[PDB]
Amino acid sequence: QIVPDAATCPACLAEMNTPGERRYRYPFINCTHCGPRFTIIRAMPYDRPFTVMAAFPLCPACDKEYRDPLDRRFHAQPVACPECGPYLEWVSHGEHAEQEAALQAAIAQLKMGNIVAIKGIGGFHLACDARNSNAVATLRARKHRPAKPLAVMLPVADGLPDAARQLLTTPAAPIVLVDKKYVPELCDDIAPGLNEVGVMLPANPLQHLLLQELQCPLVMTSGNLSGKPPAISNEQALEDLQGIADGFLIHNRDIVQRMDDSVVRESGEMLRRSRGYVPDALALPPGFKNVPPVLCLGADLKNTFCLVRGEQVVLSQHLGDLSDDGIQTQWREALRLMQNIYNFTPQYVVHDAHPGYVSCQWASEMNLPTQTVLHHHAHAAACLAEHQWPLDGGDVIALTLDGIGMGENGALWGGECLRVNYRECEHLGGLPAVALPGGDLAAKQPWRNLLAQCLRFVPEWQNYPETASVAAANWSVLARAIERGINAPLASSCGRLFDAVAAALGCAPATLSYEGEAACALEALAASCDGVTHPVTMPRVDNQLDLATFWQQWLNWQAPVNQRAWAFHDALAQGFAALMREQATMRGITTLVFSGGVIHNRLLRARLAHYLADFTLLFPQSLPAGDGGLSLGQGVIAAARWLAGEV
Ligand SMILES: NC(=O)OP(=O)(O)OC[C@H]1O[C@@H](n2cnc3c(N)ncnc32)[C@H](O)[C@@H]1O
Ligand SMILES: [Mg+2]
Ligand SMILES: [Zn+2]
Ligand SMILES: [Zn+2]
Ligand SMILES: [Zn+2]
Repeated sequence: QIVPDAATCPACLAEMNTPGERRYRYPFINCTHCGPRFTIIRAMPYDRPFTVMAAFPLCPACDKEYRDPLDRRFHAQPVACPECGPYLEWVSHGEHAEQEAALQAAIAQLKMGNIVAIKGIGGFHLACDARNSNAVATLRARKHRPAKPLAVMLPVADGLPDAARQLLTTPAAPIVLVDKKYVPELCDDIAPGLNEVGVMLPANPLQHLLLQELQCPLVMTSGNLSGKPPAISNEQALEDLQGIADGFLIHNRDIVQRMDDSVVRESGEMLRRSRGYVPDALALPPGFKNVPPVLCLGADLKNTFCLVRGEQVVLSQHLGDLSDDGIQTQWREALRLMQNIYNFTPQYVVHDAHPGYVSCQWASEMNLPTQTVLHHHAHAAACLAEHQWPLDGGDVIALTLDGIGMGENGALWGGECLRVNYRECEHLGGLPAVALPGGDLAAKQPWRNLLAQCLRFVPEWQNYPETASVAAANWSVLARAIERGINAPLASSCGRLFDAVAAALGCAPATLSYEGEAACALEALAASCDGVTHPVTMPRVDNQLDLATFWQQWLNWQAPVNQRAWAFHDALAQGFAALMREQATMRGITTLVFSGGVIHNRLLRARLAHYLADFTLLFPQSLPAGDGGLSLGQGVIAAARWLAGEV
């Protein structure tokens, strides 16, 4: 029974700070209670000969500790000291150092405002002084990441709320999203236009040495290139990061598994589940038992896979976007080790109903019986699973809010009201389906969605100040592609509705640099408002929200932009609450489920919980609301159809 990778413990930290200890200032100190696990194992059993540490025979001082039953390092599989262990190496445009001098060159570079690649437990990070405006602009410029927020490493948790401090200091040592007023020391280019910052504490010996020296916050972001899987070997770091890093702090212990930092909110809500949680298994809900081995391929974005057997499920670490160049290698190594750890051999494969997905191509290469699950059915089921809804617990009404998933009959869904149990998904209503002009471009340029909404719902849209940039363009070639159905598929996407509103308000750049950027900006804007009396609504017309009425009231209700953003969330929540109410009540349903990437929105949650106080409300918490949780939903639906003896 192997455990997730564990933050360095107090006792090892104390040993590493104590002059005259053999392991004094040694960056690879670990013991039976802490250190790398999943990231250093080649095969089972967990035993030094089958880890990355086979290469380093123990000196005798270490071997006496590893073998002594009453010793903290008894069978510490990756134990070492300066005599027999891995050592640090510094590489900078010509220059070379090792061990302690390697550490000092990295610190001197960080102190002068340079960017250093640092080798971690499960990848490589890029670091620099988080208070240094020039360093941070340079890092963003070199990595072409003009907006996306950067995680920051702090030396200690002092001054953070209690609930943050308590999460930050667990073995898992996650990034924890914290209000940015707690951390005034960070320059303004850390999370521009957002309200929260991701902070973490040192969790490995090398990070402790660095932060003990620097006594200041450090950007500590992933060592990759957009479109590329993160490097896990020295030469792939050297190759990948040379345009970016001014120097490299690497070492000669191999990483064999990609393992990103995990990311939670202070409230405990999981956004990314990797380092420190993988590979822990999860109990399935009551009634699921004797389930055959099922491999669930998850989603094409923010991918995780899932192994289902017996009365448990095991989720992989975050593996990213599956359409990326060589991401299949890492996926496949995670799958090998996971199957070796649990002695797992799949009898069935489950994957998404979208036939253009990479994951559905991989699934047909496996010579197993395969089955398909609707994207939004799976969202809803991951959420019921996580709240321990019983196999036979009854129907719920689900609100599934996201970007785009394939729905029934080739339709693109993302704002749906559903009747849901673990076997069935009936679509009840939701947003109107509205063109995505330019297909994939619709997610990158919010103004296209504003245009598609205006064309369908706003008479004389050209006359509103909020449509000015749109109207000054020759939008009418795009309007004709839309009429004729040329790369302008219909989608009831709630994510594309956020984008239309954000473009109307002008709160995002015209072209976006990351998925969801316009929606986060809109939500960060709405959250500075404490609530307003306003006349904006989204009425119900048969079983869909009436956006003609919404845009007419919204475009004609002048108010500060935060109050306009707040009013949008409120009308949307209210409008969905009215739909879910009619559907639940007239069927005798008393429990409501919410899932999909948009449900990560705090204001929209708070608003829906406000309108739906007459119901039991079920929201994601220990698993991501979005695509990170989808493999689990696939799993419980396949298990449930199986348990019912479905052919
Ligand atoms: N190539 C690539 O994907 O970059 P990456 O994955 O290293 O991005 C950092 C991750 O930390 C999270 N994160 C960090 N700071 C955040 C903030 N202020 N608000 C929301 N999410 C944040 C967020 O989920 C984000 O994906
Ligand atoms: Mg503070
Ligand atoms: Zn320890
Ligand atoms: Zn030794
Ligand atoms: Zn989704």
